[PDB]
Amino acid sequence: ASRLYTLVLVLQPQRVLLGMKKRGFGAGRWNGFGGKVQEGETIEDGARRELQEESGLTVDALHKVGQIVFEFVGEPELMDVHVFCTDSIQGTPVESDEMRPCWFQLDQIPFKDMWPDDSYWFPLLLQKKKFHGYFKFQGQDTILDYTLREVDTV
Ligand SMILES: O=C1N=CCC(SCc2ccccc2Cl)=N1
Repeated sequence: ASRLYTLVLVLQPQRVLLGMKKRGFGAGRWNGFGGKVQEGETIEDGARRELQEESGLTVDALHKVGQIVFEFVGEPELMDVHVFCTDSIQGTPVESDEMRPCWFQLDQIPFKDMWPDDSYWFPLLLQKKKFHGYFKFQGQDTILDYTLREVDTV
């Protein structure tokens, strides 16, 4: 019914790393780094792997910060996205054919050029809160309905 994905935010005291996706689903928007979890891999190992594939960065400990389920009306599969944060990385962000990473000051997060749900949950992430969300979309621009609640255990 739902397929596992990961999303990783590199969030430091004064800045966050986002990646401008160049191709495929969400192309043209800034977001964290993530993708599909593989056969035989834990969700956390998938999150670590996707961060390196998409940003060139190495993370050790990842912290669970959220779960968000996406529904696209007309599409059978739900995306079950496991969201993680880290403040501690190694390497320099690398630009590839798939992704252009840029640091942003926290008061300059480019919400108009991000998926619209991010305006709801990113501010929770900035204040070190944890959350469970559901967003029902029509196409990629319209939130038909949503729920979002803070939790103590992701
Ligand atoms: O921020 C949002 N808002 C709605 C949909 C999405 S899907 C983009 C994505 C791609 C691969 C893995 C995880 C994610 Cl979140 N992201």
